Amino acid sequence: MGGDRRPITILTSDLRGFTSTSEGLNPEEVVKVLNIYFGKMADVITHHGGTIDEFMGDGILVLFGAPTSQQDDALRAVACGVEMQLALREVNQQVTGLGLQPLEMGIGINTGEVVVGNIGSEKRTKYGVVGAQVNLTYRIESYTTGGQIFISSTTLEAAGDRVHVNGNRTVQPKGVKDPVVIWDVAGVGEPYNLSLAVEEQ
Amino acid sequence: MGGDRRPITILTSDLRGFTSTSEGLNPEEVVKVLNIYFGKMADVITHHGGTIDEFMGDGILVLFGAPTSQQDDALRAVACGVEMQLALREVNQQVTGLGLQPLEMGIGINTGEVVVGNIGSEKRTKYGVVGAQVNLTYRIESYTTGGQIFISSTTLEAAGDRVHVNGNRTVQPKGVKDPVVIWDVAGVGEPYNLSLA
Repeated sequence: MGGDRRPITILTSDLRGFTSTSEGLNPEEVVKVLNIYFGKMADVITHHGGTIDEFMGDGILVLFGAPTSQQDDALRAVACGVEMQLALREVNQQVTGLGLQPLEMGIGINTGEVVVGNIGSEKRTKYGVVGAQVNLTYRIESYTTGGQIFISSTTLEAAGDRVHVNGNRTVQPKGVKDPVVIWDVAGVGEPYNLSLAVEEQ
Repeated sequence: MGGDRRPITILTSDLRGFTSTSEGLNPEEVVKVLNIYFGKMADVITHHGGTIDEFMGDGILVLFGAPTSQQDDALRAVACGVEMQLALREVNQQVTGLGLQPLEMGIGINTGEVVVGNIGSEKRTKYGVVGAQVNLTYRIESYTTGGQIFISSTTLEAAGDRVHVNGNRTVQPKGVKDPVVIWDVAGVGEPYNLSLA
């Protein structure tokens, strides 16, 4: 980029304890499960116009607002989060019939000012993101258990009331100045109508 | 489509306090500083046969043992760490020559079995390393302050006597049940003869 500081919405996912239990698997099985997961997530991210910034062991870092931004960056991110979780049921049917146990995934989303641009060397430049707001997203993701999406207050305000919420948690990770409230996502309303649990008729 | 489980030495570095300091810089300055630092670190790493796995907003993952191994990767990893700290003095001449605060860097090194393989998308897939022992090296490094290299004892045992150590510390990082002993590296002996203070 050469360097810009701007509001974006950052999403990060991780596979709640797959690090640990992968130690039991043959190396081809670890790689296969991970490719099935990554391939499937990459489909949902792309459908929602996110930028896969990086694949990090069993984690994914995604940007909405960089290289290009829109008015609904935060909405698209939340909708992407919910559909990522729902796409995991599918990957879990496959992983499960490979004879392996299902994956569980946690997701954190934060919206804020970050530095974006091309970071790296000669033979290896990387489109990168730097700042406190990046780290806070990882930290938010950390409170999550399997199947959950936690989002900060700035992502909820930025996304709007089409984001449906079960409730909040107030946290303060190591070296954070004041507590942050994070929001437990249930689903997104019109025009997405994506839900983690079905509204029972 | 798959890969291999094998013992490798993994090195990770971090620009201590930089995320926080970057929040005061102009964005052209943040990118330039990263690029000066990565440019030179990549030089040092390449000179030592390290494989650069990833670059992060203030960070490097390096591997000694993937996709090519040999038995004293571990000493060469520690030597590389020592040269990285020393090379930071040149990046700082340029960084401070722009009137900008000097970087400090911490580094963690660990030796263990990981899974390595080709991983990610159906399209632009990178070379990846997975396992607890990757995460351990990031834990090890989180205890570092500017100018300091911390190594696991498996790394010190693989590398041997030519790693000179300032002293020991035993930590219990969360998640992992047993405490790891970590070593404060002062320098390395023949043939590198590189020292940190």
